[PDB]
Amino acid sequence: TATVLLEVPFSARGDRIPDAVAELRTREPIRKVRTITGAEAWLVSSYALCTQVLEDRRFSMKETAAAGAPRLNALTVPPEVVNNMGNIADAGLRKAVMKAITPKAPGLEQFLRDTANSLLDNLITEGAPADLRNDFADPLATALHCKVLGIPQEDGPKLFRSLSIAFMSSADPIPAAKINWDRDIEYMAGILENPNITTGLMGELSRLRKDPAYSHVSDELFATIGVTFFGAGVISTGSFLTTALISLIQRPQLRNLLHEKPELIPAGVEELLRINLSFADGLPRLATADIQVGDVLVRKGELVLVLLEGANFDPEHFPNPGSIELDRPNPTSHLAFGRGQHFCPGSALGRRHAQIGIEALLKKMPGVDLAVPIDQLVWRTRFQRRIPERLPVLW
Ligand code: HEM
Ligand SMILES: O=C(NCc1ccncc1)c1cn(-c2ccccc2)nc1-c1ccncc1
Repeated sequence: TATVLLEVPFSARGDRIPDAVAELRTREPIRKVRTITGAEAWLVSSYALCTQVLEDRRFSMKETAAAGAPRLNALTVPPEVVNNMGNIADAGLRKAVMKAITPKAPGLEQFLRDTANSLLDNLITEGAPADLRNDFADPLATALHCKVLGIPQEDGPKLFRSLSIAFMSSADPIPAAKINWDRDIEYMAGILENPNITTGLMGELSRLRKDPAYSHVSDELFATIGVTFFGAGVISTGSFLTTALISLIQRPQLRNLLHEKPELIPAGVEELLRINLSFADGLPRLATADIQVGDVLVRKGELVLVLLEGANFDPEHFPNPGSIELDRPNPTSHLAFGRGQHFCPGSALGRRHAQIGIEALLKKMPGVDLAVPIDQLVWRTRFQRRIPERLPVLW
């Protein structure tokens, strides 16, 4: 019987990779698929071809926003914001933004530890079961990014609640995404006018905004940096930590090893990054030229999707790809933070968030385990991340 073109994404589950991925990688490491909008796209699933695409700027992020382009999903931001980092660089702000979001600031790591330990103490006092997403990982992500941005901790929860819509992966425009975007922009604009905001990213942007060398950088861009970096950082670190905790809980031998030898946690987090399924869709790019990728000539104007778990579970680059092995010779060569022009600017902060969160969890709850059968986790659909709605644990 005739069938329709293969549809992406394959599965919203973040606890297992579908067998189809390895089948595609072996047989058709670049092949045509249909996205949720009805558009056709090239899905790339081998390490070699994923890295080729991400290292060639003629596969353009900014052009994915063009009117009439084949789309992975609907925009939840204004089209100019797709080029956010390019706008930050053109404004002379890239070095200052990067420096502000490093985990190297004095007292930042101790703040993370204190916050993690307080969250865990509250869960222990309340008694099992505990929800490690809603009452540990996501609050830790939110508190971290309020600190990094320099904004009041009490404003975190409301900003966080915008994100279950802001990072939807939808076939159609989302009215609530515009409401939340506009409200979050007003908030960050007020922060830039708030005299008591003098630390972190927003404190630095506030100063530069009044410096004559930035006098024609737009107030809209300054506010956009705050919204985009809070939102991307919080959704990415919260979702990554949550699904890493699942992979750790399902490996009691590894859990016990990292509990016994916490100095191995950075290597453990790097493997947890490699095997992480938090990105629900391939990374989108639009070809600006005719470019050969494997056996396919991609034509100008076509959509390409870079499947991160295709690359990261490729046995030709990571032998025994499904096994967490702390002594690989190429441990940071995974694509969990992307590659090339748009490599994640928060990579160091995301690493340290997960490292400290796990260190604290294993000390407080060394017997941590799922409180429900793993198939009972509820995986969020039509979202740019894969996450369980709740993560119930005991200890
Ligand atoms: C474990 C945590 C994180 C993961 C797994 C992650 C993942 C990624 C990936 C894969 C990309 C590349 C997207 C592409 O090329 O299309 C990216 C870009 C980006 N990330 Fe992260 N990220 C994390 C944490 C953060 C944090 C903490 C921040 C900010 C505080 C952040 C802000 C951004 C921004 C703004 C971009 C866009 C860069 C550009 O367009 O050039 N991310 N991230
Ligand atoms: O969807 C978002 N990014 C993924 C994307 C993928 C392909 N094409 C466009 C965008 C996104 C959503 N928000 C947002 C935040 C608060 C309220 C409403 C929306 N911010 C961003 C964002 C973060 C960092 N850099 C740029 C954009």
